[PDB]
Amino acid sequence: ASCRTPKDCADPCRKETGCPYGKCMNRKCKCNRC
Repeated sequence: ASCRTPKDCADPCRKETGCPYGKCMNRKCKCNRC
């Protein structure tokens, strides 16, 4: 998972949790796994 923007992890997060949420760190990717 590599993002460019916060909502860019929405694609991986949609794989991770299934929800198109999340945030992108300076050079990291985060999802809102809830």
